[PDB]
Amino acid sequence: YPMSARTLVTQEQVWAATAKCAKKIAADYKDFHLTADNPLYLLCVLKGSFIFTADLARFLADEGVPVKVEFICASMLLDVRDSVENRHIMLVEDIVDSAITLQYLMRFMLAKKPASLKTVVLLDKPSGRKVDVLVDYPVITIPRAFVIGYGMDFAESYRELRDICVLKKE
Amino acid sequence: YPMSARTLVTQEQVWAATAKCAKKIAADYKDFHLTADNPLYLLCVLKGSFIFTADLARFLADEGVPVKVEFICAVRMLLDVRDSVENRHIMLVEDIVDSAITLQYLMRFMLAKKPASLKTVVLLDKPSGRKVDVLVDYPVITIPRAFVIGYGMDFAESYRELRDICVLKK
Ligand SMILES: Nc1nc2c(ncn2[C@@H]2O[C@H](COP(=O)(O)O)[C@@H](O)[C@H]2O)c(=O)[nH]1
Ligand SMILES: Nc1nc2c(ncn2[C@@H]2O[C@H](COP(=O)(O)O)[C@@H](O)[C@H]2O)c(=O)[nH]1
Repeated sequence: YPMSARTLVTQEQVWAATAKCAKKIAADYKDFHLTADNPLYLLCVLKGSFIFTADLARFLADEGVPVKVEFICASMLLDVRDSVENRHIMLVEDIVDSAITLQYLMRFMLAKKPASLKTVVLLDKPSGRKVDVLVDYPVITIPRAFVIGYGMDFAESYRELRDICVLKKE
Repeated sequence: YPMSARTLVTQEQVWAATAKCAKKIAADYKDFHLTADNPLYLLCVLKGSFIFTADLARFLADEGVPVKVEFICAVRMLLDVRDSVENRHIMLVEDIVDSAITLQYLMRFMLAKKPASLKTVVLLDKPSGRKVDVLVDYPVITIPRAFVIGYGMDFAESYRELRDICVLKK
């Protein structure tokens, strides 16, 4: 990958951590009795979370967790199509840094009165925090650095790369 | 994988056919000398094509085809995307084309914005359903008009998470 100073996490490693996190989710939701009529709603935060969402959805299928998928866009612009009142919802994020974005989305989904709200994030950068939020499922915790790949971009480019890379200094 | 479904195509087989299509796309666009600044734009038609887009994007990366990604949900989010495609190379990405009313509607809408080029890639083409005449440039798989679920496609919003493409019987 020519623009990458270094591979931070390979595709294989992202998949192995996401599979384990999917088994955790399943275990945490077992007492909720989820079915097709009362599923886990994955709320995909566009653009960057689209790859993680596609792959996490399939790992959750491996664990028998029934899902429905919604697409949201703030940086609102695209809201849920399905009512999520009385539903179990999960915000799906690629990367959280200051958490200002996530905090807004959380507050905003909460006032739709869902049964529960949880957050899953592929890459958490907790040393970046400017506000205080609950990240229920931070799959991988990493230091501050600007990353690209696996849905995350630099100036709209590089979302297609399979591995997560730290962008070359320029 | 619900009781009323049968496997049409497995995840592995979708992946092999898409890798091959990505190779053909890379050869087709070779003389356009695509770069990060002048890339192939994938216009993901939500919701059903989200997984196909996440996977195809990564097969395009394997081929060195630089991409950028946009999402269509078919006023304001459609308008936005349309307003930025002038003299860009765009590819509409669809799960299934049947009557082609949808695809035609989306093609005309994008063409009005005058892209440098427009092509369409379609995971499952159902040419026997056609009500209008459109060019489908990259039909990955061709099928009769069955009802399909899985691999990002739903019934009543369920089953998008399944890894394989299944058909539901009558
Ligand atoms: N591509 C990329 N995006 C980042 C990175 N760190 C933060 N983000 C994105 O930047 C935005 C701001 O994040 P926030 O400060 O609110 O947590 C979010 O859309 C987030 O996903 C990064 O390292 N790489
Ligand atoms: N889930 C699912 N959607 C279908 C199927 N057949 C057509 N569609 C829906 O209808 C759209 C295409 O319709 P058209 O306008 O071409 O007749 C597809 O993008 C898809 O959303 C199918 O077998 N399964």
